[PDB]
Amino acid sequence: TMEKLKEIVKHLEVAIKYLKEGKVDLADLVVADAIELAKEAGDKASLEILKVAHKAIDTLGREGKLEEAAKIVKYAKEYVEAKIK
Amino acid sequence: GGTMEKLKEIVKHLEVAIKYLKEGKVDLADLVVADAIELAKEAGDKASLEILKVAHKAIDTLGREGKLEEAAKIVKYAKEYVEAKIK
Amino acid sequence: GGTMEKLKEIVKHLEVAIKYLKEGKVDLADLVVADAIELAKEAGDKASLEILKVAHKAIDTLGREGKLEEAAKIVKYAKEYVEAKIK
Ligand SMILES: [Zn+2]
Ligand SMILES: [Zn+2]
Ligand SMILES: [Zn+2]
Repeated sequence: TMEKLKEIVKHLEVAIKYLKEGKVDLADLVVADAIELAKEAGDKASLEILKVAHKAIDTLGREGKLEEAAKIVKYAKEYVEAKIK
Repeated sequence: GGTMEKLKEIVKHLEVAIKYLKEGKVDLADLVVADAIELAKEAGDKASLEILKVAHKAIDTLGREGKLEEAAKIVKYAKEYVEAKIK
Repeated sequence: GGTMEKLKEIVKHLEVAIKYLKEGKVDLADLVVADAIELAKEAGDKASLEILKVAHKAIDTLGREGKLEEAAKIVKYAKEYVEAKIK
C-alpha cells in the first residue's frame, strides 16, 4: 500500500516537531498512532522500524537527550519515504 | 458490539475531538480519533469503524490545511451517525 | 505475558498517566493509557490487558466528572498490579 505509507510519514514529521521542543509524550503518542496505522498496511518491514523508533523515544528521549531519539525518528521517516519510492 | 456500553465512549471521545479541533489543536484531535477507532475495532461493528476512519483521514486532510470547519463538520457527522446507531 | 521490556513499557506509560492526571489533563492521560493498552494485546498477558481496560474506562467515567483522585487511585492500582507481575 502506498496511500497508507504517506500518513505514517505525515505523523513522523509531527513527532520530530514535538521532539524538538520537549514534547516527548505527544511524540510518543504520535509514533504509537503511526504504528497503529502501519499494523493495517501490508508492510512488515516498516512496522518493526516504527516500534524501534517508539522504544527509542522511551529509552532515549525521556532522559533529556532529545537529539538522538529525533535522529532515530528521522531515520525511520527516511526509510519509509525510501520505501514508498 | 456495544449498546451504549462500548459505543457511547466513542461519542464522548468524538465530542472532545471536536472541542480540540475548534481552537487550534489538530494533532490532539487526530490522536483522539485514533483512540476512538481503536475502541471501535473491539466493539464489533463495521460501519462505525469505516466512518471513524473517514473522520481520521478528514482530520489529516482538512484540519492541517487550515480548514478546521470542514474537519469539525465531518467529525460532527460521524458522532451523529454513531449516536443514531445506539438508538 | 511478554515479561520485562514490554511490561515495563506499560508501567512507564502508567506513570506518565498518573503524572498527567494530577495536573488536570484527563485527555492526555486517556491517550497514554490507550497507548499502554495497545502495548498490551502483544505481550500475551490477559489479566494485565483487562486491568488496563478497566483503568481506561475508570479514567473516562470518573475523571471527566472532576474526580481525579479516584482515577489516579485506579491507575495506581493498575500500575502496582503490572509491577507485581514483572517480579
Ligand atoms: Zn508509547
Ligand atoms: Zn492519526
Ligand atoms: Zn480513551
